[PDB]
Amino acid sequence: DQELGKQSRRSQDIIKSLGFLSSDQKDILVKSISSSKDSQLILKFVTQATQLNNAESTKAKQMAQNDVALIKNISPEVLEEYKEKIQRASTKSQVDEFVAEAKKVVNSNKETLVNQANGKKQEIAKLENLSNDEMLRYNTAIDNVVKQYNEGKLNITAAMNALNSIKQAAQEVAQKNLQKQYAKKIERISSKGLALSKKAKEIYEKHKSILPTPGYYADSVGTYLNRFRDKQTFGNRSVWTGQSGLDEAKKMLDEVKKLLKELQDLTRGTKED
Repeated sequence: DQELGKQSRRSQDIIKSLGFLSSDQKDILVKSISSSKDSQLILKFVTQATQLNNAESTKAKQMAQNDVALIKNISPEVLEEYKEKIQRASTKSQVDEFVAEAKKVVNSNKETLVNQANGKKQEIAKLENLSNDEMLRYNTAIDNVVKQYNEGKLNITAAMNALNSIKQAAQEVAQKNLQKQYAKKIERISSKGLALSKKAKEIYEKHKSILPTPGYYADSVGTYLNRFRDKQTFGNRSVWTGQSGLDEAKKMLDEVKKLLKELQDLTRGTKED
């Protein structure tokens, strides 16, 4: 008698805890247990209740798994992630939240990917030393990444890395193209300097008698002559390249100008000897 008192209160609590019965289903079974005079019948109620919990648990999970499969443009990876989370769920409310969380992830992910790709389209666009043809080729490349993603040929991680890989390659070509544009600017400046250098050598060789300490001016003239020919500042230093070289070549031009000017002022008016 007093067993029931304990046994019935147990069995009712077993019912209330099952994760997949609805409220209406619980109430019918809870009521039947609390009305029974036998402990053996109370067992049969707890049995068919778990049997129904299992039935509704299958129906619930399976459905949800097919629900998320119909999120359109679902990444194969994300589908598997949530199909599996759902399968492991304890209750119906968790199963619901998972189908919620799925959609939020599938749009967060595509919203993210789409923002990064656009952000890179722009940063590539501001690389001033890309050919127009080279700029189309990488904007197109980006688009192909977002397409293969939509077609689930890439996960989100794969696709973020391809955007980075394309951005890095667009930089390394930006610079190869900048070094070529520097190099060309350098030879322009180092040609003016060579023509000025030849002017100063002619000046020197025709009025050196007139010069204070002419051996200094011979060495100077000679130094700048070789520099602009070699495009090195010293004999065992690098050739002028990139923007350290252009500054250095711009530095040397304005030095030989001063030198030329100086020779011009030391010889002014005197005649050729």
